[PDB]
Amino acid sequence: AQSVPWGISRVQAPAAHNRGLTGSGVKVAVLDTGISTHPDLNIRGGASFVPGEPSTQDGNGHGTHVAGTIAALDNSIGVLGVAPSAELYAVKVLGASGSGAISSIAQGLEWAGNNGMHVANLSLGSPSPSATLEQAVNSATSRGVLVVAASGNEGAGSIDYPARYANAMAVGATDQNNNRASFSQYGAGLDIVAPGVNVQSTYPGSTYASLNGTSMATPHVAGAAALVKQKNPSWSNVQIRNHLKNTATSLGSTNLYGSGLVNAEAATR
Ligand SMILES: [Ca+2]
Ligand SMILES: [Ca+2]
Repeated sequence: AQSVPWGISRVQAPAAHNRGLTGSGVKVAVLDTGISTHPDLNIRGGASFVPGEPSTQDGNGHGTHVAGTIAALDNSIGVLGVAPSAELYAVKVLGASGSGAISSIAQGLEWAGNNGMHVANLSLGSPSPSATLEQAVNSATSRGVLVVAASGNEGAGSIDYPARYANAMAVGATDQNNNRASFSQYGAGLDIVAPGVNVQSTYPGSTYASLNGTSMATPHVAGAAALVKQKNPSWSNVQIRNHLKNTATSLGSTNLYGSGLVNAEAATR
């Protein structure tokens, strides 16, 4: 039996799926700890920029979880992604430990822009700026990639890099009450929010686990971007990003929530 995680329902993905929008033909790169082979995922390709982990398989669990929020297959098992038909690429930029070097992250973005990815999911971030990272974000953006990044989990009124950068779409986390999750970073540069508490998704060992974080929020938005891209094949990264913000549900202060809660039903109308 397949279940629909609360976050998926919250952003109204099923509403879009019922119009025939599933992210078909949209390439989405997950820059994380890898993506493990799993019955509820369809992994098309990828690369590893982590020396010592040549494989794209996930030794952490984070990348697998993020991947399932975007594209867990619509079938009779497991869960359901926001864009269950999206073409998923495992881009390993973090090791099993869940940490990585900036250069691996920049190489992953370069890779995304060189392989014609439409969306890059970066559920990672640092409080410090990086010239190398910035340049990578900007290069992937002028290559047509929509870069989506987590705002950070420190609960402070400033957001992490790369989410803070103008060309990155910064995502914060909401709870079941449509309030900002206590850990969700907010402030200047925040674009939008999505569910980030108790998020059930795919996990290594062919199972399912529930996590919390802005890392869980991010994929909801990467998935919503694929739905819009499928509907509007001619739109650029920028047009998609503005549309998502334009159709978000206002939740209160823009300092805390940016545009509001992503809404895939409204964005695919
Ligand atoms: Ca499934
Ligand atoms: Ca931003």
